[PDB]
Amino acid sequence: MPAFSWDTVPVYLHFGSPTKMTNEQVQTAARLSNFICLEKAHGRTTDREHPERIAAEDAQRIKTANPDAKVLMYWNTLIAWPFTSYNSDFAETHPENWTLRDRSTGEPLLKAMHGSTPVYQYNLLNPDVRKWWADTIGGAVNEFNFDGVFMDAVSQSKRPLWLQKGWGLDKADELDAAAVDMMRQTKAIIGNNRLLIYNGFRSAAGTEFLPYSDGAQIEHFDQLSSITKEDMVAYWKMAATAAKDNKIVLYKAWPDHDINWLNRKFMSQSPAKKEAFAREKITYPLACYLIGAEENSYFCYGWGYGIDDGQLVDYPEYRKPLGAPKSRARRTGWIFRREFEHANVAVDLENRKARIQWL
Repeated sequence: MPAFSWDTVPVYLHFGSPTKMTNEQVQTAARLSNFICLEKAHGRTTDREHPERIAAEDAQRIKTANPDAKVLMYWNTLIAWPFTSYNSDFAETHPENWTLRDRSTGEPLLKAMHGSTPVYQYNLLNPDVRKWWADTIGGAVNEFNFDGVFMDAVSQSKRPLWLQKGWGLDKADELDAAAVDMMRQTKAIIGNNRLLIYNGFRSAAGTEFLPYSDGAQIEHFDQLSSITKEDMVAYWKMAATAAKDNKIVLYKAWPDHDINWLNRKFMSQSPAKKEAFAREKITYPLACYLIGAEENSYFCYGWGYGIDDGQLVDYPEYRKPLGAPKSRARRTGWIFRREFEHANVAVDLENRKARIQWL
């Protein structure tokens, strides 16, 4: 478990840089956070053959600057992102039944094309694939001395199109059992001194995987598919349930609805303008996180997952004294309030207004 403290807002970072990080980037990440994940294509420009080695070197540099930092390696439940050497030419260098394929034609069902390189998807119903998956990421975690795995896309195998065209319409529950088997085999390799965090809670997955893992991410915290006050309350409920089991919950927050790396109008503004916007809009998502925050929960804030997408910004809210919560949040209508040793928090979910009173 990462060192957790209520002294200030617990910050989680989740980003990737195509090039090996600069000394300044490493230093900035290390002072902001004790809990970091490097993304799927980190270092792909610096070492296109073995970018996992660049992620490893940058993880070690971060921990040289912050010995308390835990750094997770990215790995995807379903998608063989062809960035690391492990997934290069995946469908071509393994048996036909290791790849997800159209049941009528036998041609691979792809997540995407990266340039001219196909992005294949694993046949999660093949036990040899599940073993290889756990052996591969577990081996990499141990070899490079990462502190755990960020297990992405735990439920994306159940997308209707893959069930109709690939798995068979009757496989959804078997796919859940496949994911569970994958986490169990991975935990057996990376151990209980390391972390398995899966993505994640979605108001199409929930807490059902927590018995086999160490925590989960809320990727759409007030964003995309989950943008209502009812979705917020549901996430707080899942997070409180997770906290009872001593599990980690990572909140990926966003400046406002539609403010993300896919919004072209926003992403075209100057870096100075984007940061100023994000600085001014952190109060509402941060307040929402504080309403439901429990021990071992973390806050991640930005408009994207690139290293320049707002996560390495020094937000003043991260250095003000917070202190332990005095009680769980209380509710009056759609107004939630909570007291911390050094702050009072209030959010109006119906009107999307919030106030953090720093004492």
